[PDB]
This record gives sequence, structure tokens and C-alpha cells, in this order.
Amino acid sequence: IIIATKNGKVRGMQLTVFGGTVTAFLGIPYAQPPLGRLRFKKPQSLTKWSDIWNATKYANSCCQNIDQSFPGFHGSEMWNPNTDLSEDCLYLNVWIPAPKPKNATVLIWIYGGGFQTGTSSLHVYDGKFLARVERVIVVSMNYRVGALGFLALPGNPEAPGNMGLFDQQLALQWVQKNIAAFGGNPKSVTLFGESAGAASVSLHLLSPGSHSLFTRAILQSGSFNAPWAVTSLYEARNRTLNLAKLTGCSRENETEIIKCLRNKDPQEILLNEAFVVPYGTPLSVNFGPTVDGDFLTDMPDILLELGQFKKTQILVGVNKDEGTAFLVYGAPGFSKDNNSIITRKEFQEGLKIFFPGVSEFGKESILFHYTDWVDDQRPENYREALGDVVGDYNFICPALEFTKKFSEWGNNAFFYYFEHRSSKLPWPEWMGVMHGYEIEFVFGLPLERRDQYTKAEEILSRSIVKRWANFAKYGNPQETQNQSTSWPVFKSTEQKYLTLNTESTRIMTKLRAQQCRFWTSFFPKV
Ligand SMILES: *[C@@H]1O[C@H](CO[C@@H]2O[C@@H](C)[C@@H](O)[C@@H](O)[C@@H]2O)[C@@H](O[C@@H]2O[C@H](CO)[C@@H](O[C@@H]3O[C@H](CO)[C@@H](O)[C@H](O)[C@@H]3O)[C@H](O)[C@H]2NC(C)=O)[C@H](O)[C@H]1NC(C)=O
Ligand SMILES: CC(C)Cn1ncc2cc(Cc3ccc(F)cc3F)c(C(=O)NCCN(C)C)cc21
Ligand SMILES: *[C@@H]1O[C@H](CO)[C@@H](O[C@@H]2O[C@H](CO)[C@@H](O)[C@H](O)[C@H]2NC(C)=O)[C@H](O)[C@H]1NC(C)=O
Ligand SMILES: *[C@@H]1O[C@H](CO[C@@H]2O[C@@H](C)[C@@H](O)[C@@H](O)[C@@H]2O)[C@@H](O)[C@H](O)[C@H]1NC(C)=O
Ligand SMILES: *[C@@H]1O[C@H](CO[C@@H]2O[C@@H](C)[C@@H](O)[C@@H](O)[C@@H]2O)[C@@H](O)[C@H](O)[C@H]1NC(C)=O
Ligand SMILES: *[C@@H]1O[C@H](CO[C@@H]2O[C@@H](C)[C@@H](O)[C@@H](O)[C@@H]2O)[C@@H](O)[C@H](O)[C@H]1NC(C)=O
Ligand SMILES: CC(=O)N[C@H]1[C@H]([C@H](O)[C@H](O)CO)O[C@@](O)(C(=O)O)C[C@@H]1O
Ligand SMILES: *[C@@H]1O[C@H](CO)[C@@H](O)[C@H](O)[C@H]1NC(C)=O
Repeated sequence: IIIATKNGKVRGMQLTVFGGTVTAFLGIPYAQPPLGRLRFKKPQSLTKWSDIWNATKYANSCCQNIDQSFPGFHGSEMWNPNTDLSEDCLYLNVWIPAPKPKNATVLIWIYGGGFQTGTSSLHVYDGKFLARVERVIVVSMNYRVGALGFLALPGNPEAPGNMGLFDQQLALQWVQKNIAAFGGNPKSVTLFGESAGAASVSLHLLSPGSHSLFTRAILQSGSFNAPWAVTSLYEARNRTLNLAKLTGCSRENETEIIKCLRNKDPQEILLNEAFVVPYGTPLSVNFGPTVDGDFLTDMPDILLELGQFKKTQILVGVNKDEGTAFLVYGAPGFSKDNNSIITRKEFQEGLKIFFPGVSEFGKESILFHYTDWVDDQRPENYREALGDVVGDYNFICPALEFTKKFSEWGNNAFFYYFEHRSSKLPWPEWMGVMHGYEIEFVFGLPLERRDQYTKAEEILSRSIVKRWANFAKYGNPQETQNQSTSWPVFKSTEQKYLTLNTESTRIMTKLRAQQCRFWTSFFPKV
């Protein structure tokens, strides 16, 4: 029941899963609370305790604005925090198999949410199933989001940038010093994350301070080279200063500004974070990762291009309809409550939403590449086009470009294309296979027979969980026993990927090839 960690003893709880027993250590601190003077600074090493910490409830989530676009709707509220918001939020969770493992592979989860929001305590991140069914140890951590986690005055240690990334990294260090006490193999750690979490995992591949803290990496619908993923030192400053004006903290001494923002309450900082950008989109990362010179020593697209990353295996993939969810967060003519058939004029007005500071020619060039119809009278044409535009530009093509460039340095890479729509999905059907809705299959929620998934879904979760755990254990996401389709390596030439669905699991080649040539070779010029 009690584990001795290097900072003190922690007590866990017992959980019944699938006629077995999993041990959960929920809410173990991994750093001093970043309060007061420590607000905006890097996380600080935690002082020993001599009690027994009761890691028996999820700890506080980090301060964050909440999605209030669909109050009472489960499809949006299931992602909102489900513990108290607090600045005291640097805690982590450990799920160990019971009976205690001997030398188990560790899976470390990093949640997404645009670097502004998220919490490990979400129901779709519950690692008890993975512990039970695969005998891996699952770790997740809370890390600071928004300006409290990524406010940047570059060079200044009072607000150096990337604090939330350093939070994550301090958690990975925690696993290194402590997971062996829990039966875990620190030499066998896989990071996996989704969206901003997956872009975080991709940055830990780049950051030299993380290189000895994990073995392998899984990237779900997200990578650092996505257009929302990194903030420039320019914008980071303009946004750090805009926040200072919006709170009356404008000073001539940069360090005095920070001191001033420390005496503001978390809600005052949260309430002004949206306005630091003049034109925002539904994909607006107001305070995100930056090239700080510490966690990130150069611009990441240059490190990628020139082979400057941890050499190891990666499992990368995306969902079929990544971009549809964002259309009801602002695009004209759209609603989760009608079919959202839009017009050519409605489509064009929607590009101005998602590409605000882009030239008229750039927006015309998006329209041109995405409105050459297989049928001009199909009434869903513009509705589906804009979703693909958002999805290809923001997730699918950056994920493919990352895998391409990363594999070019001789490491095994595996790409998937998740194309199964959940049977219990509360969103409308024109939204398809939405951004974020593989996560429950990865965590094995369809395995519980008691929550109204179909049988075909339990099998698909079962296969995904096996492949995921075989990747973590053996760098190879195969399912070797049940005559499963073999998952080939992704190579720069042939570009083979695995489709994930409940019908046929197929080997295909060169995903969204025509669309990504536009986004990756042309559009970065405009
Ligand atoms: C799908 O739904 C959207 C969203 O509208 C909202 O949700 C619907 C399900 C209904 O409950 C609506 O009452 C509700 O507002 C519809 O988009 C909206 O279409 C209306 C059509 O009248 C637009 O209103 C007009 O807009 C112009 C702007 O120039 C004004 O001149 C007019 O006075 C008038 O208000 C409205 O702007 C528009 N809003 C948004 C956010 O898109 C959409 O028509 C609908 N699609 C369907 C039913 O296929
Ligand atoms: C609301 C502000 C605090 C931030 N904000 N503003 C616009 C917007 C749009 C999204 C997109 C989205 C929403 C619901 C969903 F079901 C799937 C989705 F893709 C998200 C988001 O991603 N929410 C959680 C889903 N996982 C993947 C992280 C967040 C957004
Ligand atoms: C491979 O297939 C076997 C069946 O041959 C699967 O075993 C099932 O396991 C679940 C959970 O223990 C049981 O409810 C089922 O009844 C079993 N099937 C049978 C036919 O008895 C196994 O899970 C599969 N592995 C995968 C898909 O990774
Ligand atoms: C920490 O936990 C101690 C034991 O918890 C209690 O006893 C065990 C056997 C379980 O039944 C558990 O659910 C009970 O709550 C407490 O006695 C102790 O006070 C706790 N420390 C705190 C609350 O600071
Ligand atoms: C635990 O195993 C250690 C070796 O780890 C091995 O190599 C890494 C790269 C992983 O892929 C992992 O699966 C392998 O087991 C030993 O050095 C260590 O002594 C072992 N400790 C035990 C058994 O307590
Ligand atoms: C940099 O910031 C400038 C000022 O920001 C805007 O104006 C003031 C009054 C604040 O209310 C702030 O929130 C506003 O958004 C912008 O004018 C300028 O364009 C910015 N440069 C960028 C975004 O590249
Ligand atoms: C945000 C916060 O600090 N929450 C704390 C809660 C609440 O303050 C109370 O339950 C009243 O809401 O109290 C605890 O003792 C508890 O019971 O877990 C500790 C926990 O950290
Ligand atoms: C800004 O203030 C700090 C102490 O808060 C000091 O070290 C620094 O020299 C100051 N810079 C000025 C006044 O230009």
C-alpha cells in the first residue's frame, strides 16, 4: 500500500479493474508549488517530507480558462477541468499493475489543449486500464498552461518562457529517480501525448535536457512544426507586453513588470490572455512554447531539418477529421446542431477566420486548391472543404512532414490514420472522426463492457492498446498473435501508413499527398 520515494513515503489506493487489481497513486507532487515569488519561474526541486503523502485523489488542475461555448453539452465539457483550478498544480499520477511489477515499461502521458488548458485527471486519460491489461506503468502529470506556464521575456529568469515544458521535464526526471520504487524500468519510458501534448513530446525529442529522460515517443494529432505550436521571440514579447498593459503592469524595468504581474490574482491574468493577440483564431496559442535558449536552443524547424534530435523510434498519426471541430468555434454558417451546409461566400468568410493575417492571394490560393470539385452541385462541398483545410494545415500535413524529416535520419517510424467514429460520439455526424477522439481508444475505455461501446470498438481498442504497448516495450507496434495486419515502417520514399478502423485495417501510401504539397511547399511562401 505504501511506497518509499526519494522525497518521502506515498500511500496509494486499490482499484478493481476487469476482475483484477490496479494500484493508483493520484496526486504526487513533483515540484515546489510555483506560488508567490516562484510564479513564472522554472519549477523548483521539492523539499523532502517525512509523513506519508496520501496520493488518493487527483490534485488541483492548473489555472486556465474554460471552454464555455457549449454549457451542459458533454462533447465539449468532458475536456474541461474536473478538479479545482489552482496555481498549486505540479502533481503527477502513477498507475502500477498489481501484483507489483518487476521491471515494467513506463508510459508517460502529456495532455494537450493548445498549451492554454488541460489536466491529467480527465476521464479519458485514466491509466488504470493500460496498467491492468498490458502490465505497463502509466504516468501523467499536470503542467502549467497559458501565460502562467509560457509567458516569455526571453533571457529573463523571472519569466524565461517554456515553464510548462520544464514542468513536464521535471516530471520525467521524477520518473527517472523514483519509478523503480514502483516496479518500473526507467530505461524503458515512452512519452505519449495528443495535440499540444504531442507537440510537447516532439519538443522533448529536441530538447537536450530531456534526452536521457525517456526512451521512445508517441505523437497523436500533433507535432512541434505545426503552425500553432511555437511562438516567435517577437510575438512572445509583444504578447508579454500586451499582457502588462492590459493589467496596468507596464514598466520600463522588465523585471519590475514581472514583479507586478506576480501581485495580480490568477483570474486577472487569465481574463486578459485572450486579448494579447489582435486577431485570434480558434487555434490561437496566446502563450506557447518559445525558443528560450534553455529548453529550446534554436528554432525547432532547423533542428529537425539538420538531424538535431534524440535518435529513437516514433509512433505518429492523425485522425480523419482533425479540422471539423474548430469550424463551430467561429466559422460562419456552422453549428453542431444543424448540418452546416455552407456556401462559397460562407466558405470564403471562414478562411478570413482561420487565416486572419494572410494576404488576399493566400486566401485565394487556399480556395483554389480546395475547391476543385469531383461534383460542383454536392451541397456539402464547402462545408467539408473548410474542415479539411483546417485539419490538413493544422495537423495532418505537419505530422506527415515531421515523420518524413525525422525518419530521414534512419530511425524506425510508424504512421497511423485513425478513421473510426465513436459510436457514443455526442457531436453531429458531419464532424466525422474528430480531433481528440482516438484518445479513449488508446486508453482502453472501449474495453469496459459496461459503457455502451460496440463490440467492434472493444476489439479496436484491444488491438490499439496492444500495438501501443508493444511500441513502448519493443519499439514495434505490431499485434503478433491475432493475424493482425503488419504495421510497416514509415520511409521517406514509400511513405506507408496503417489505417485504424473497425472494418478493414489497411496499408496505404502517401496520405493527403496533393494537399500537403500545397501546405508544405507553396503556402509557407505567402
Ligand atoms: C446553422 O445554424 C447557424 C447558427 O445559427 C444558430 O443556430 C441555429 C441552429 C439556429 O438556432 C439559429 O437561429 C441560431 O442563430 C446558422 O447561421 C446563422 O444563419 C442566420 C440565418 O438567418 C444568420 O442570421 C442573419 O445574419 C445576417 C448577417 O449579415 C443579418 O443580416 C441578419 O439579420 C440575420 O441575423 C446568422 O448570422 C448565422 N449565424 C452564424 C453564427 O452562422 C445557419 O444558417 C444554420 N444552417 C442551417 C440551418 O443549415
Ligand atoms: C475554449 C478555450 C479555453 C480554448 N479553445 N478555443 C477554441 C477551441 C477549439 C477546440 C477544438 C475542440 C473542441 C471540442 C472537441 F471535442 C474537440 C476539439 F478538437 C479546443 C479543444 O481542443 N478542446 C479539447 C480537445 N482536446 C483535443 C485537447 C479548444 C478551444
Ligand atoms: C485476440 O483474440 C482473442 C480471442 O481468440 C482475444 O481474447 C478475448 O479476450 C477477452 C478478454 O479477456 C474475452 O472477453 C474474449 O472472450 C476473448 N475471446 C474469445 C474468443 O474467447 C484477445 O483479446 C485478442 N487480442 C487482441 C485483439 O489484441
Ligand atoms: C492519510 O491516510 C490515512 C489512512 O487513510 C484511512 O485509512 C485507510 C486504511 C483507508 O481506509 C483510507 O481510505 C482512510 O482514509 C489517514 O488516517 C490519515 O489521516 C491521512 N492523512 C491526512 C488526511 O493528512
Ligand atoms: C531492468 O532491465 C534493465 C535493462 O533494460 C533493458 O533495456 C531497455 C532499453 C528496455 O528496452 C528494457 O525493456 C530492457 O529490459 C537492467 O539493466 C536492469 O538491471 C533491470 N532491473 C531489474 C530486473 O530489476
Ligand atoms: C503589438 O501590439 C500592438 C498593440 O496591441 C493592441 O493595442 C493595445 C491598445 C492593446 O489593447 C492590445 O491588446 C491590442 O491588441 C498592436 O497594435 C500591434 O499590431 C502588435 N503587433 C503584432 C501583433 O504583430
Ligand atoms: C483547491 C484546494 O486547495 N482544495 C483542497 C480541499 C478544499 O479546500 C475543500 O474540500 C473545500 O472545497 O480540501 C482538502 O482538504 C480536501 O478535502 O482534499 C485539500 C484540497 O487541496
Ligand atoms: C531592474 O531592477 C532589477 C532589480 O529588480 C535590477 O537588478 C536592474 O538593474 C534594474 N534595471 C534598471 C533600473 O535599468
